[PDB]
Amino acid sequence: NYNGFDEHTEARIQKLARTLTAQSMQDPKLDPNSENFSSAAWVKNMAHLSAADPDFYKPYSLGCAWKNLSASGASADVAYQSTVVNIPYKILKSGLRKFQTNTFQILKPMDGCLNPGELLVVLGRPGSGCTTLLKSISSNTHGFDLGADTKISYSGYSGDDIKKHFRGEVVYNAEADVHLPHLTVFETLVTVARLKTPQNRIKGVDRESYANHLAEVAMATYGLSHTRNTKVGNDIVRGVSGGERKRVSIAEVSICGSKFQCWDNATRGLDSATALEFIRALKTQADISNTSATVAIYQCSQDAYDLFNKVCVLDDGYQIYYGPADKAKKYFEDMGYVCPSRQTTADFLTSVTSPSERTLNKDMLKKGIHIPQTPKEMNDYWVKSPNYKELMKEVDQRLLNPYTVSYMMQVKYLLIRNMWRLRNNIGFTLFMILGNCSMALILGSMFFKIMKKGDTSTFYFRGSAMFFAILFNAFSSLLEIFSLYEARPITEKHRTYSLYHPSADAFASVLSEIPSKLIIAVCFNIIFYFLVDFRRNGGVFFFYLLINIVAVFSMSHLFRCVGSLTKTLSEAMVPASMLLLALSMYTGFAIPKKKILRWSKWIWYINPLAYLFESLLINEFHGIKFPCAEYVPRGPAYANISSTESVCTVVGAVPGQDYVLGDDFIRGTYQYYHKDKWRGFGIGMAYVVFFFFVYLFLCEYNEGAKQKGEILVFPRSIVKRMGLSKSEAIFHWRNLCYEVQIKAETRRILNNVDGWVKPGTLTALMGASGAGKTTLLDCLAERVTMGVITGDILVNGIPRDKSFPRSIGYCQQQDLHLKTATVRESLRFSAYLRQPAEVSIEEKNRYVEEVIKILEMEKYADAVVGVAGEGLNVEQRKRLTIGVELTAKPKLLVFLDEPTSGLDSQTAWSICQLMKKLANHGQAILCTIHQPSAILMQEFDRLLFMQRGGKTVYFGDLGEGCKTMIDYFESHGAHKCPADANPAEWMLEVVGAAPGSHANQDYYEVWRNSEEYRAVQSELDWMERELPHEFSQSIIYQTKLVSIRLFQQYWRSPDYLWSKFILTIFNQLFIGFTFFKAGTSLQGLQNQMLAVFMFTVIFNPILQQYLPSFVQQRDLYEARERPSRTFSWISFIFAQIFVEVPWNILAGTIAYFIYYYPIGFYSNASAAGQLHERGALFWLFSCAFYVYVGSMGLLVISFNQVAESAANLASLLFTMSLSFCGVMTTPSAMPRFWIFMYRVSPLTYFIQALLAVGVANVDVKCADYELLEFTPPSGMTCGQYMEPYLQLAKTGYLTDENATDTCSFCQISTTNDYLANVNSFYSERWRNYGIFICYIAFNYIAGVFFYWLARVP
Ligand SMILES: CCNc1cc2oc3c/c(=[NH+]/CC)c(C)cc-3c(-c3ccccc3C(=O)OCC)c2cc1C
Ligand SMILES: Nc1ncnc2c1ncn2[C@@H]1O[C@H](COP(=O)(O)OP(=O)(O)OP(=O)(O)O)[C@@H](O)[C@H]1O
Ligand SMILES: Nc1ncnc2c1ncn2[C@@H]1O[C@H](COP(=O)(O)OP(=O)(O)O)[C@@H](O)[C@H]1O
Repeated sequence: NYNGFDEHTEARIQKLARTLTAQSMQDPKLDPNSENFSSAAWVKNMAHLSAADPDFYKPYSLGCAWKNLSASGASADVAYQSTVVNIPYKILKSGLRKFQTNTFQILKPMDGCLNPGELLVVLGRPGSGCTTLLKSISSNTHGFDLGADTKISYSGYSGDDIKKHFRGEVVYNAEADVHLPHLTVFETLVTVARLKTPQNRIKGVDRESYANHLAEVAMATYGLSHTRNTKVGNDIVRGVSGGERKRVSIAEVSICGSKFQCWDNATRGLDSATALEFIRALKTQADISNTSATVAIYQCSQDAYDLFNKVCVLDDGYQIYYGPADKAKKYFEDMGYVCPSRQTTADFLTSVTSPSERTLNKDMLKKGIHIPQTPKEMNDYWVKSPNYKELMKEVDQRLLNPYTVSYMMQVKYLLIRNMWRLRNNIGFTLFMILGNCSMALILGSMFFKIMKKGDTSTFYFRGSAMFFAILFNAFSSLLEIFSLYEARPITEKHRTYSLYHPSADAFASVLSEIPSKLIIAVCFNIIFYFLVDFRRNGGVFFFYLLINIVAVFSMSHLFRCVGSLTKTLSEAMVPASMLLLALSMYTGFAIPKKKILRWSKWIWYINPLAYLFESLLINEFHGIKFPCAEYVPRGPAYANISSTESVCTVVGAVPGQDYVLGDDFIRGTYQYYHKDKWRGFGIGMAYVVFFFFVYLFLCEYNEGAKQKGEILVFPRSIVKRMGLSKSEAIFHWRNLCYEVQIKAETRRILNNVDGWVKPGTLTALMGASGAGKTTLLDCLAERVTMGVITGDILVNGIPRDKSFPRSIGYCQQQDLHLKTATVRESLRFSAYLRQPAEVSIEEKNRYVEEVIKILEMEKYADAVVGVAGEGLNVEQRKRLTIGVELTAKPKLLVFLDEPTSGLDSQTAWSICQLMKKLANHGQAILCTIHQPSAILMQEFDRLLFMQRGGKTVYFGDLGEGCKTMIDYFESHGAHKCPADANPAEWMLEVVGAAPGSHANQDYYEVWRNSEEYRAVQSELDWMERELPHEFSQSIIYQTKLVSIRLFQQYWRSPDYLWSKFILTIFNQLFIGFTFFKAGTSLQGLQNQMLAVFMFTVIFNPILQQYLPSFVQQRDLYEARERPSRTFSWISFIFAQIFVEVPWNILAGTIAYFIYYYPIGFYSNASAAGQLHERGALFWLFSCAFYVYVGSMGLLVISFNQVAESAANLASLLFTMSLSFCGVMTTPSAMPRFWIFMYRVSPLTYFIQALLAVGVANVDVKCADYELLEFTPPSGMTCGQYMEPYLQLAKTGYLTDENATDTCSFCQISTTNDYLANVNSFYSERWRNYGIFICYIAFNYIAGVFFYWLARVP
């Protein structure tokens, strides 16, 4: 707990000062080693000496003073919802509107002043202009225009002046907790301290020592010393508590020396005590650093409100009161309103703007005095009031009258921060190193055998192995983008106040990866170059390693540039995928430099991997003579021969040689010359430097964040034009208990709890944070699974049956709804599945209308749920959550879990009024409540109060003004409740659960021996004696509804489907037109094989695009639809399959149409008289491949919790299948060990059948450079000479059978014989299609089974 400079922090800071001065040694008000030393004086001295630099003309304090302040923004006229068939027109129309308006007055003219050292609380309802005010007075007016008449003076500096120079002296913080999760608090603060040390003006203490001291003083000042070595953490990574996480942000901004601050949503997610601690830390900062801060907060506690000097009250953008906080209540009570005795002043000030909550002073109405009731009237009254006159006197007088450390020091400190990040998340990096090591091991094992012999038979495999090496080194840096994106928001924060250049952060990020990149390169290349058995000369190996280093750095920088240009990784997925495809395909192995068409030769020329692969091949092949493997004239008939009458069967061969000079081979096949060896290094370094500079430039300037108004979406079909059943049984539980084995052997969470809820009564379930409130709801609702429950939970005196979980309604704290659905659609979806089967759908529609009317959401019934930022706000989402359960016609109860938590006071009161209205209708509502205000407590009929450990302390009708509860407690020793104390908080103090932990006695035992307890027992006995199909719809109907909703999600998810289809179109079109009519040359055939190979590499991105949709569906299901018994997991998974398949089939059809024909497989099929059959079968394979990618995505996500891990697993399996599919290395060339992997991978059968269909049953046309030349023996034509050989190796054709001086030979006559070498056959095509479909079926079935295992309980 934090108490804002109690003597403990003073002693801690005195110890720190003694340590600093003693370390240096190795006026009496300030000498730590003496008496009279004052810790406040010490911190104040440091804060002054931080801003006392002779070169700095910054102020010692800033205080804003504005008048006429008015802001406005372009009206956000509600716009229709984006859908796959509508987003193109939407983009076109938006582009036209930008190519070629009304306004909304966000804030009407306001005035105010805030001297240094003061704290201002801005009070207003949501949408009242609080955030806009904080952005205006902090000069963050991006997204809206500021009035032409506004005047803002920061103690003399115009807002323009602080924007130009002193930015960071005025700081606006939307959320406090934006931190690197994996740094400890001390590291997070020491990096900031280092970046702020005035590097020229410290003597006697080393700069690291001073930075450490300043970080420790910041921690002690804000009560964080106990978290020195704790990880800062996150909502998903364990670390310091939320309050400590926000006080870390306060300490950080304190170190950075901002003199003016704003905190828009400071206390979001904090309970009363923790929010008070945060405000107290802010007050301590104001006292010490003399900063002025402004906080916009809801549910402001009276204790917290006591700390603010000034208050600002808004409603509809009008200012109603500005001035001292303690005068606000009296000012409004003079206005004509009255504060209920127990109402905290902040709630009074905020409610005075809410007509259904205010209370007009009846006396002042009898006098006929007008009491303003609408915001304009209140603002006019304030303008008239003497408070405004006095405020303007103060304002008018005040309107009458870049980085601390050099660039390289910023780089150094940010690099150290990055290394700390790595050494705290080191597990990921270790798995990362091991992944590359293992992939190198596997690939090298795959090439080990064939490469070993070294004959000319290994040329294609040398090419393929070097292609793998260059790819797996160049792209082994791409998973640093995760860290890049994670760091970007904190870089933006640290830019909002001048701490370092964003270029310094980018440069630190680049330099921090060098260790990992070098280690990966060394390990991978050492393992690979040895297994693959490239040249063992040391110099060539080191040149190879150098080229790989240049490749990895080049790609790292190129894709950092892309990452910098996108909001998230998902948005970069598409262009990054295009870049990967272009670079990998045009590296010079898939299609040699000779065969690249004129339309895309420039791609080779600008591709760095092309030049680097050139250098690698020149290095590998240059100057080495590979002994010839096999000759054309061959066999016993050719035992005796002259050397020149034979030739080696490879490109660079010359007749009569026993070897082929690898340089000749590469010159013939790729046209790389030894003179170009060092071109690769030069171009690679040129690219590396250029893209490094462009990365710095982009990170320096292209960033920002813009404000936009909350909007409702109202799908286009709407924009074209634009009775609740009573509870019937009494639910009572007796002697309830619950134990779980997790934290301790037989640990009780509930202890003999008992009670009941009757129809038409709203029951409050209260307790401290924890205390088994939600646990009691989960047990009563039979929503809990683990542990053992004991005791009675009876309905109408009878044990709850198997229909009970359906008969009740349970509104969870988290309002989770399918974002793409609409409010009306969501309610109708809930009604259809859960209401009794025999109810006609028109009646379900009418009941949904009744429910919509009751919740008074009719004005936005058609809106899209969306998300927090766009769509329904918190109140609307809560109302939708309640409606969804009301539409299930819960026969028995309605369980609510903290409906009023996370809301403001006025929205909370609105929700409580809705709950009481429902109870009046007849509903039996049991709802957990947290820190309710005394006014809300007047709504609940009964109160079940539970002490820590699930130990009931009270259960009774709290009656009027909580008098019954107060009386029960006071009669039993509790100290009298003050007439102005909140009964909820007071009772929480009586039992000792609230801080100040001590109780006059164990009140659990007082209850157990109370008279109320025996009365409850008698009533429970009478309830015991008053006693006189797991799913509603069948599985087929549930599947129908769920699949329809999932379709409506794909539709209306234009980003996903358009990314999928544009990626398909671009990738496959690029493949098809890179190999445009490749022809049937010997190289053309393997080029087409590699084209079919590249057709498959689209797998990863289109799987990763799909996974988020499944995760979005699955979260909603498992979190609300499953416990509610809305539908069975069977329907969920069948919908996931049935909806994903059709879109994959459509994408496959598009891919076929744009790939099969451009590349020319159609002409090959036509030449064979098989156009229709082969075209149809290729279309079937494309559709099957896309369906298979979908099925693999489903399989991997069926048990992986997060999408990233599922994507990684799918990528690894696809990599194995692709590597061992038998084209990068033929099956007979693999080690006998890997034949299982070759046989099992689906891509063997896919690729073999696809290539067979593409190029089977036609003739080969060997180009000039491919023909084999040799001289026929004396006195016989080549026609006669080659006949003996030609009859045994029964294929091949001489270009001239009657030549006698020399003849050219083609060793493949027809493409079928070539395909036989690749092991692909035409007669197998249909069997392969069947096998591939079997793979899809197994993927889907295994996915279903693994979802059943992993996820179903
Ligand atoms: C848009 C970028 N696309 C991708 C880039 C990737 O780069 C990777 C770089 C790596 N090096 C460290 C940074 C490591 C270890 C794995 C990587 C994977 C990967 C992860 C798991 C299994 C296989 C692979 C994989 O295929 O890796 C091929 C290099 C990976 C995956 C995708 C989709
Ligand atoms: N360009 C714009 N920028 C900001 N708000 C706008 C704009 N156009 C219209 N508005 C509307 O003006 C109102 C201003 O309220 P604002 O959000 O600033 O205060 P608030 O809602 O109390 O702040 P917070 O959202 O942090 O609680 C909002 O309802 C918003 O929808
Ligand atoms: N592993 C666990 N899983 C679920 N609940 C647990 C576990 N360990 C302890 N608990 C119990 O969960 C309770 C916290 O939930 P609860 O108090 O119902 O939430 P809330 O107070 O927000 O309604 C604690 O009382 C604690 O005894």
